[PDB]
Amino acid sequence: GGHPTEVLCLMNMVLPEELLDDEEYEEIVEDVRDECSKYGLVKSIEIPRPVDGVEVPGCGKIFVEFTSVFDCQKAMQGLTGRKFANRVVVTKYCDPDSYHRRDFW
Amino acid sequence: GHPTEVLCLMNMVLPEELLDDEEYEEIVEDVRDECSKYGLVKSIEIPRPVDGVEVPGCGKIFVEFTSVFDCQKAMQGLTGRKFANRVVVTKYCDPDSYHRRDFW
Amino acid sequence: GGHPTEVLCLMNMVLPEELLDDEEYEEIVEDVRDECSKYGLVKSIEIPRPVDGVEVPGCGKIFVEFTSVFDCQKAMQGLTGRKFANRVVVTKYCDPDSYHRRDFW
Amino acid sequence: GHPTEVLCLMNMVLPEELLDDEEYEEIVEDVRDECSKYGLVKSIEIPRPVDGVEVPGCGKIFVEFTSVFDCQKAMQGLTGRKFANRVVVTKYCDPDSYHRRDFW
Ligand SMILES: [Cl-]
Ligand SMILES: [Cl-]
Ligand SMILES: [Cl-]
Ligand SMILES: [Cl-]
Ligand code: NA
Ligand code: NA
Repeated sequence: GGHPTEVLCLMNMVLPEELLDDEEYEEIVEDVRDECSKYGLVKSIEIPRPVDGVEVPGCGKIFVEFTSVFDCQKAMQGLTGRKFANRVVVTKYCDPDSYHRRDFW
Repeated sequence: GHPTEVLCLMNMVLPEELLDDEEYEEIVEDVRDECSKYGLVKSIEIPRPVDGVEVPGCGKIFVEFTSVFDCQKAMQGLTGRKFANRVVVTKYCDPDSYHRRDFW
Repeated sequence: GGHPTEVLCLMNMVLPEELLDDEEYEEIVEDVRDECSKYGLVKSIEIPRPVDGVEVPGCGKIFVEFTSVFDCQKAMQGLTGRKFANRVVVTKYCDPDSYHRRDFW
Repeated sequence: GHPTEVLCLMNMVLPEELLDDEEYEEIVEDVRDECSKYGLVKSIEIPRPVDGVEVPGCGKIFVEFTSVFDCQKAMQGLTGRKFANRVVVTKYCDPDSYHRRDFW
């Protein structure tokens, strides 16, 4: 949500429909990791994609776990309002416990 | 309630999502397809909104399976946090009531 | 979100616009408390309303803190899909720490 | 950057929210009113989307105050989690650039 954490949530960048293709999916994950790594070490990344037809929790969102709240906030500073795939990047934080239990919503 | 062959799904659709014919048809298909993972779907009812006319059960999805066993599997599989942006809540429905459209 | 907690979130029931009037606001709070109290002790309730023109976090949502996750889940069982003010009640949970810091989103 | 009389607000509006004329006008008013809590608003720019034509700064809100002091108050007041469903991120903008519409 709005309370700062070490997990960045990047919104508005992808639709469920575009994560179906494995090659395109892997490219998006790498692009995200590379871009975020500019702001600090990325511990982990989650980009939920459809599984067996199901729009799973967090589909359409990208979650990036940093090793500090500062690095997450620097990535928010740097990435918010940029454009990717002709869409404006929207940012918020993710509760770490919610991230680890994949309650992405 | 004891298990039956009819399952009611709540928090799965809002009325406003069922106004457009194409969107409604797409939802029926998607729900049928999801339920068919658990067993043969015999029928489905998703009551559609009509402004200013009472539509019992609008906001709910009722699915009829060919067996109580399959319906039990579907209650386990569909209830909870497996879908985006919702917590699915379920209940078994009396099949005779379902066929009469006595939806609560 | 989807992980069960002691805080129930009731959605789709009110718009920010209808919480402006103090009398109507107080009636909604009481109606909620009375209805939820059927399922267990209500420790606290939050119904964010506009403050000095600002659609504050959680406006349009109603948050009810119970003393157990069971009581919250019983209220979810009983209230989900009911109608209030001609609107279908939609339910989810709220992270307790998010509730206490008013990160209602 | 050092403080200036122009503030850029991010995560406050999406392009799709600015397509309708009435909705756009309502957003401009609401943003003006919110900013006016901190000082006199001299001007505001909310670049509007045009499909297939590049619109620099679309997705951002730029507000010009009559003083750097008021703008500093507005950065403190508007940045963070005070508004529903968003985390407002801000930055100071070069006033000359703002007047030229050199929006980044
Ligand atoms: Cl966009
Ligand atoms: Cl209608
Ligand atoms: Cl409704
Ligand atoms: Cl256009
Ligand atoms: Na109706
Ligand atoms: Na454009």
